[PDB]
Amino acid sequence: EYPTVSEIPVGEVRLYQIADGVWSHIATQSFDGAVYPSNGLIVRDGDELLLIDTAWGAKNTAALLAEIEKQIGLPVTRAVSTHFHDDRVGGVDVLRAAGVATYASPSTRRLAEVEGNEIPTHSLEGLSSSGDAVRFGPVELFYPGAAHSTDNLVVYVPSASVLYGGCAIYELSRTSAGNVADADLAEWPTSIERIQQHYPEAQFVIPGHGLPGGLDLLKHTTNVVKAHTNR
Ligand SMILES: CCCCCc1sc(N)nc1C(=O)O
Ligand SMILES: [Zn+2]
Ligand SMILES: [Zn+2]
Repeated sequence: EYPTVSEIPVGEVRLYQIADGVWSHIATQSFDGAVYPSNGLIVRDGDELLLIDTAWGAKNTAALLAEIEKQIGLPVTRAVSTHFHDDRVGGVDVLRAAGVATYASPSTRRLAEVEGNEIPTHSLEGLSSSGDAVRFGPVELFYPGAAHSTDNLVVYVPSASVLYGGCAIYELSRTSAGNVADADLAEWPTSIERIQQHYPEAQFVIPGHGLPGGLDLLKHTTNVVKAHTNR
């Protein structure tokens, strides 16, 4: 069963196998007086691993590398952060120190530098416009336009029909927004629709926080974003 927030002490990381060569990583951390779970992705890349997003901070990300080495045993050689917040780049220095080459779009790297957060080393090109898609080893990166943030990317694993929505996609059980301080509540339902248009074949959808589901998470997220807007 997928691990839930109360089952992961802060400082520990779980790995969950979604498909052959595709895992999520689950960590926990505090934000604004409560502890929350957070998801990332791991994708087999030949004899190497591609990491999508940190485990939300340095200590969690060090434990992420430790669990990978113990359960999977292949090196993490590249990481992509899907937007500029600490649940996505917090830990990038640990990854750098351990030998991982880190990547994000130029906007993300600048919005993170601006904001005092850690900065991925390398700029992803070809994603500066809503609708853009680029290949990056075993995955596709896709910019849907602004949503949870203006820079947020989603990630698709063709091999497996896995869509990783990051923090632009909410889990089913979530009925209220926040954090929306950096969101575009205007563009957000549209960006969700662009995602629906590009990956209608998606069998597995991973939100940035919470339990995986199907493409129904896209419709559900739109409702929540709009319900917050009309209130
Ligand atoms: C649906 C979010 C639940 C809690 C709020 C938080 S905490 C964190 N690191 N990210 C978020 C986010 O909204 O993406
Ligand atoms: Zn965020
Ligand atoms: Zn988040």
